[PDB]
This record gives sequence, C-alpha cells and structure tokens, in this order.
Amino acid sequence: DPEVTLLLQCPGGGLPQEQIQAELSPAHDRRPLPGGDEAITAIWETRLKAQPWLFDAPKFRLHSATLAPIGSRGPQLLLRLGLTSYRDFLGTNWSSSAAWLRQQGATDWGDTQAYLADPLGVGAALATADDFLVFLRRSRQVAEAPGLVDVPGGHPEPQDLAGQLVVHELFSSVLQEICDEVNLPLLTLSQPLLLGIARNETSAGRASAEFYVQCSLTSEQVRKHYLSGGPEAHESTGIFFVETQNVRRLPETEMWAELCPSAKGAIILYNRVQGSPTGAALGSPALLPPL
Ligand SMILES: CNCc1ccncc1
Repeated sequence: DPEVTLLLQCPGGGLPQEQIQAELSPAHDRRPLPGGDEAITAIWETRLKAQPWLFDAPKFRLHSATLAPIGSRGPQLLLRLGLTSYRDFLGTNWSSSAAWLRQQGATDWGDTQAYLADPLGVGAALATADDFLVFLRRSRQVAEAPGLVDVPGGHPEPQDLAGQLVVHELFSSVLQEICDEVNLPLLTLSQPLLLGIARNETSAGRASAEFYVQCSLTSEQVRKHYLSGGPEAHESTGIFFVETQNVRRLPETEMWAELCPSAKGAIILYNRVQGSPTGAALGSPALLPPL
C-alpha cells in the first residue's frame, strides 16, 4: 500500500495518556515558503471569494515523535508539535504543487515536510462489546476521499507544563469525535490507547495519530444510537461492522480498495499492535489459524 506509511508503532499493545510527553514549540512550525507565504494568502482569497461562509481554524502540526528504549520505566513517547491552520493546509498539502514543495524542502532543509502545513489528525479502531470494528461511509459529494470507507476521527483544533494539557486535548478529541459522529454516550467508551502514527502519502505526507477505543455496547446497540440521531446528526451516510476475526485479512478483500488512507493506517496499526499475539495461549494454531 503506497498510499500509507507507518511513522510510529507503539509498544505494549498501545500507550495510555500518562506515558506520553509533548513539546509544543515554534521550532516545530512550518518554514515560510521560499518566495513568501503570499502564495497561501492568494489561494485563500480566491477560495473565500467563491465560498465566503468558509472560516480558518488553528490545528496542531506534527514535526516528529521519538519512542523511548523498549521495556524502560518512565515516559515512553515524546511528541514534537507546532501550530498550523486550515488556510495553510489548503495552500500547501492540498495544492497541485505540493510535490514541488516536498522537493524544495529536501533541497533547502533536508526535510521533505519543511514547507508543508501537515495538520495532525486523530482516528480510532473502535471495537464493540461483541467483537466488531466500526466503519463509516463518506458522502460522494465531499472534496476529500468522496464515497470511500472511513473510521471515526478528525483534525483537532487547539484550546511538559503546557505538554500534558496538549496530550489531554488529543486523547479527549478522539472521544469527542466518536460521541459527535457515532452518537454514543461518553460513559460507554474506554480511555483511548495510542497505537501509532500513520502518514497519508496521497495528501503530501500529512500524519494522523491512530487510537484503540473499546465500547461497552454491542454492534446492534451502536447501530441504534448512530441512526437515532437522524441524517443531520452525522457527516457520514452509513455505518457498518466487521468482526475483529475478519479484520486480520482485510487487506486481501475488495473492501481494502474502498478504504481511505487514514482508515487503512488505523487497521494496519490495530492488526500489528492489538492483534498479532506474542504468547503460547493466543499463538496456538486453533486460536491463530495458519495463513
Ligand atoms: C477524515 N477521517 C477522519 C480520520 C480517520 C482516521 N484517521 C484520521 C482521521
């Protein structure tokens, strides 16, 4: 799958909030464009003159993420974050010239991402009490990945002594996106575990943090909550469920060709970090079938 690359695989079946540090610094921001950021302002002005109800919003930027030595005590991950915006995303990652900006960043900074907004997304492998994962169908009328299959998530808007509040907002945001789109009560959700970070090579290498969240409701009860909101309650056009048993071989199915890159990253990291058992019991052939 050339449209998705793994930047980080978390250890221990996934990291809880209390094991992650963030450094939010202007050293982690996008670099100004070689010929000036006026090119971003021009694209934004053209867009507002066609769609004047659009609004800008701040976003977190991923610079890098460093994992501790495996099996160590103390904090296990450092997230290096900067700030960006929807406007800067439309002028860089979304631009027809995004590949030229990546080549220029290699030349000038030894960093293909130096001139890219690279807003940080969040997504979830959301599991039911009866052992299914939750999938969403996108509208065929949206600009990005029209008509494809997705998982719950989004791109959090901002607001270790500013660090811990940022980690808290990332974990909070994946639960809020599940409650807003799937219409689940907050008290049916587990604290999330970070599985890893995936890059969308179809959007000039922007990254998403991918989480595991467990729901106490069955697949039928999740379906009821989603539908009982009515069409105005969700951006997606449908919900459906795949047994965790069958998620193992999803990349060999016709569904895989319909999955957006973001959602492919969530399922690869689920299979690697929560699936793939390590011990004698779950690794026995009757529980882990060959092939
Ligand atoms: C746009 N779809 C939301 C999303 C899903 C998975 N990862 C990141 C974002």
